Amino acid sequence: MINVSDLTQKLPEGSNAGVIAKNINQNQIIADYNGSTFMLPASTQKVFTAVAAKLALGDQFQFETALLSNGKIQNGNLDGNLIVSFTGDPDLTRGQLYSLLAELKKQGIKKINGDLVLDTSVFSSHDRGLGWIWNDLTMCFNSPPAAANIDNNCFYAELDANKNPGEIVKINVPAQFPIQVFGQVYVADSNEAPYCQLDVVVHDNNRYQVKGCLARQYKPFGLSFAVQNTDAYAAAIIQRQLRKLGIEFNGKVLLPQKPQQGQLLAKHLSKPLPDLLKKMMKKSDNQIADSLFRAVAFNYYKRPASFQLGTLAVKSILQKQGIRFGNSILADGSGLSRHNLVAPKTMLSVLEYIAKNEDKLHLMETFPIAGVDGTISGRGGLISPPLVKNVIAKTGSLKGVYNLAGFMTNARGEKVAFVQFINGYSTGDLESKTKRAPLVQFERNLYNELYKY
Amino acid sequence: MINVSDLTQKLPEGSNAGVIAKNINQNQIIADYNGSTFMLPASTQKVFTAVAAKLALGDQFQFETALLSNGKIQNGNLDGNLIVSFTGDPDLTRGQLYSLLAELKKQGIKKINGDLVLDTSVFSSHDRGLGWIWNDLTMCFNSPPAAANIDNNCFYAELDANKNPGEIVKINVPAQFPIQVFGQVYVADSNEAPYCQLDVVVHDNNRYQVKGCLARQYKPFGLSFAVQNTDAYAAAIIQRQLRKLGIEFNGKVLLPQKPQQGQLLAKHLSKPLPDLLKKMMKKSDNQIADSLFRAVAFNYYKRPASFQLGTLAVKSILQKQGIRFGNSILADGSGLSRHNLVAPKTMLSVLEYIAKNEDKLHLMETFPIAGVDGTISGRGGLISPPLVKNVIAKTGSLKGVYNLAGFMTNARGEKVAFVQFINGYSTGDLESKTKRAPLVQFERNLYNELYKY
Ligand SMILES: *C(=O)[C@@H](NC(=O)[C@H](NN1CCNC1=O)c1ccccc1)[C@@H]1N[C@@H](C(=O)O)C(C)(C)S1
Ligand SMILES: *C(=O)[C@@H](NC(=O)[C@H](NN1CCNC1=O)c1ccccc1)[C@@H]1N[C@@H](C(=O)O)C(C)(C)S1
Repeated sequence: MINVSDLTQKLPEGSNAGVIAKNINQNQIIADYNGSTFMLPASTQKVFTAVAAKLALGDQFQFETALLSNGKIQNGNLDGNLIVSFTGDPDLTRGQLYSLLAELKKQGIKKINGDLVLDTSVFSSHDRGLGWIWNDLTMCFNSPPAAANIDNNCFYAELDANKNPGEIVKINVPAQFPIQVFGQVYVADSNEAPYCQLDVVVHDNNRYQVKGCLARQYKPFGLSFAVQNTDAYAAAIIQRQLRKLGIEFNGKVLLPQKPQQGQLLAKHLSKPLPDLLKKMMKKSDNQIADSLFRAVAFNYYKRPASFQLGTLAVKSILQKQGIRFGNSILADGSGLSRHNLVAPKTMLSVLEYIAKNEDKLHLMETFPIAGVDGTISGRGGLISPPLVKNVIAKTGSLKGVYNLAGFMTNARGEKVAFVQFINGYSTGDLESKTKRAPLVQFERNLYNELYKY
Repeated sequence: MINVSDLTQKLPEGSNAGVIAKNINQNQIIADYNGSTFMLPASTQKVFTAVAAKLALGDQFQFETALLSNGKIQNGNLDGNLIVSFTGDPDLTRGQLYSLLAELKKQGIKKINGDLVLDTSVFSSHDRGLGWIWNDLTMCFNSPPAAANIDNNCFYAELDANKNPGEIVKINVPAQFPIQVFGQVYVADSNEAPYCQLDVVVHDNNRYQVKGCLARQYKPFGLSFAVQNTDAYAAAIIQRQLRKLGIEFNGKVLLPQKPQQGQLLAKHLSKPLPDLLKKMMKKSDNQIADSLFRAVAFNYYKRPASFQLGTLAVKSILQKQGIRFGNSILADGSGLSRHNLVAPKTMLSVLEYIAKNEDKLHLMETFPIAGVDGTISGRGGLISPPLVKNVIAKTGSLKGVYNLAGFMTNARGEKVAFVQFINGYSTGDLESKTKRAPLVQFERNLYNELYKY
C-alpha cells in the first residue's frame, strides 16, 4: 500500500491523518492509514446526506412555502387568517416570498381581516446541531437552517471605522432588514489595537449589540450576520411586503407551533432535489445540507423533525442499503458539529455505493472537479496534471480540519475512491491566518501516489 | 519501552490514544505512543493554569469583591452611587455577598440616594471560551466564569413529573432566584420516553424557555441551570439584599465597562490561591480554572482580560520557564473548548517542571489520589494495589474523551510522570452513556505496566 505515514511528514507537526483508498476496478484497498479511527468529517459529511435525500426524498422533491386561510374571500376581504407555511426551503429569497404574497392581490384580496399565522411545524426542537460551537452562531456561514429561511437567514451591516482613534464607529444597516444593530464600538490606536476584540452580543427579537474596538479601517468593514429569531424576522418581512403590496393588515402575529389547516391559496416550490444537491455538493452549502437532513426525517418518519430524528433517519436509510455505522456519531447533515465522529473507511463505503449505483443516483456529477468548478477549482495540491480535470472531491474545512472525499482515474484508467481526513492541523495562533503550503504539498503527493500506484 | 499499542486493543474501535511517560529518576522515556499528536486535553488543561497562577499570581493572591462610593455618608445617607466591584471570585457565596453589604449598615448607612453601579471591568469581552459548545451553556458545569459570580452562577428549579403521558410537568422556580422558567414540558409514555429531549432556550434577562418532554418520575426533583446574564442576576440579588438589610435604595442599575474610581467602603477577600488551586485540581472546578486563567492575564498584562489575553499570558509565563508550546491551541483554563489542541509530550514537560520545582510550587499535593480523594477516589482502573494510594492524577472528561495526567511511584520507588489522552471514545451515540469497562481495563493494565517496567 502507499506509505501514507511518510507522506504525513509534510503535514504540520501534531496533525493527524486518516487516509483510505480503494481501486474500484481491482477491488483493492491501496492506502490504509488510520482508516478505522473516528475523526471530524467536516462538510464531507454532506455525502451521507446526499445519498439519504436521493433515496428518501427522490428527484421530484421540492420544498414548499404556502399561503392558506381558514376563511373566505369576499368583497376584496380575506375574512380570516393569513397562514404562511414554511417547511425549511434553504433557497427562499425575499423576492420569491414577495411574489408569492402578490398572488393574494391577483386573487382579489386587498385586505386581511384577521391575524398572520406562521406554521413552521415541520421542524422541531432547536434549529442548530448539537455540538456546534457557540461563538460562530452570529456568522452568516453558520445561519440557522430553520423552517423559515429568507435570504439564507443572513443580513449585511456596514461598520464605518474609517475615523480617528477614539471615535465611535458608525453602524449602517440597510433599511430592507427588520433587525437592529446598536452599541458603541470605538476606533483604537496602533498601541491598543492588537488587544481589541470586536464582539457581538445577541438580544431578543433580532437585536445585535456590537462592543469592543478595532484598528482604523481603510475600506468599509463588512459584518455579515445570521438572523437569530427566524419566525420573528419572517413575520416582519411578511408585514412589510403586505403593506408594500397594498394589502391592509392590522391583526396580530401568531406562532402557534402546531400544523395549521386551511384552504390552499398559493404554493411556491423550490428548485427540485437534483438542483439543491448539485449546489450543496459543488459549493458546500451548509443550510441546504441541514435543511435536507431534517426534510429527510420529516418525510421518512412522518413527524416534526429535530436533528436527533435526522440522525436516526439518515442511518436507517443508509443501513438498509448496506452501509455500516458502528458507533459513528452523525449529529448533523452539514458536518459542522464538533461531536461528529466517523472513520475514513465508513465514508469510503458510501463513496463505493455512490460509484456503484451511479445509473440510478446520478451523484457523480455533483462532486467539485479539480481545476474546473466548485470548492476545488483552485485547490493548490490538485491543479496540475495529472490531477487537474481528474480528481473530483467533496471538501470539508473547519478550524484545524482539512478533508477531501471523492474519486479519480489512475494511470491505468481504473477508478479510485478515496477519503482523506486531516484533524489537529495548526500552524500558528488561534486567530491568525492558517498556512496551507504544508497541505498543498501533502495533497499533491498523496494524489500523485494514488495516480501512479 | 512499554507496548502501548497492544494495550489500546482493549479500547473501543475507532478511539485514538496518546500516551507518554517518563521515569524522572532515570531521565528516560518509557512509553511513547502518538506522543506528538495534538489531542483534546479536556480538564487536564488545568495543570497549565495551576502553574501559571502559582507563578504570576502567587500564594498571597485573593479575589476581592468590593463596595465603594464617590459620595459621603451623612444622616445615614450615602449621597452618591454604591459601586460594587466584582473581579471574578469564583467562590463567592450569597451569604458572603450579604455580609459584605451588611458592612454598609455597621457603618450606619440607612439608605443610598444614588444608583447601583457594577464594576466588572477586570474581565473583558465574552465570559465564555471560544470553541465552547452552545447547547451545554445552560448546564451548571458550564456556568460562566464571569466577573460577577454568586453561588457558582448556578440555580435550580423544582420539577414535578409524576403525571400521566400527555400531562404537563410542574416547574417552579424557588423564591430565592431572580429567574424565569417559561414554556412547557410534557410527560412522555414509555415509547416516546426513550427518545425525549428536554430543550432549554435562553432569552434575555435570565428567562429560560423549556420545551419537549421527560419520562414520568414518581417523585419530585430539582434541575440545576447556569445563570446566563450574570450582571443582571447579581444586581437583582444585591437589591433583594439591601431590602433585607433595611437599606433604602430606589435608583437605577448601571453597568459601565470601565473601572469605577471611588472611595473604598468595604471589601471581602476570597480564600488565597493555594486553597483555590487545591479545590480546582481535586474537584476539577471549571469556574475556578477559567477565572484564574483571566485573573492571570489581568495581573500579568495590567489590563482588562479576555480569554485571548489569558491564552497569551499563560503561554508567555510558561515559556519563560522553558515550556515549549509549538502550535498548541490553549483556548481556555478549564479545557472545555473543542478547539484545544495539545500533545501528550507537552503536557508531560509541564508535569516534569511541576515535580522538579515542587519545593517551591507545592502543586503535587493538589492532585487527586487514587482510591483516596478528588475525582479519582473511585476511578475503576486505579483502585487496587499497586496503584491505589500511589497514582496521583488530574482527570479530564468530555463526550468521547477520557484523560489522565500525573505521577506515580514504580516498583523501585522512582517517580514516573505520565500523560494519557484518549479521544474518539464511543461505544454509543449522542443519546447513550458509553460503557467505561474498556477504559477501566486499559488504565489498569497501563498503570500496572508503568509500575513494573
Ligand atoms: C464544511 O466543511 C463547511 N465548513 C464550514 O462551514 C466552516 N465553518 N465553520 C467552522 C466552525 N463553524 C463554522 O461555521 C468554515 C471553514 C472555513 C471558512 C468558512 C467556514 C463548508 N465546507 C467548506 C469546504 O468545502 O472546504 C467551506 C467551503 C469552507 S464551507
Ligand atoms: C474537565 O474535563 C471537566 N469536564 C467537564 O466539565 C465535562 N463538561 N462538559 C462535557 C461537554 N460540555 C461540558 O461542559 C463533563 C464531563 C462528564 C460529566 C460532567 C461534565 C471537569 N472534569 C471532569 C473530570 O475531571 O473527569 C469532570 C469531573 C466530569 S468535570
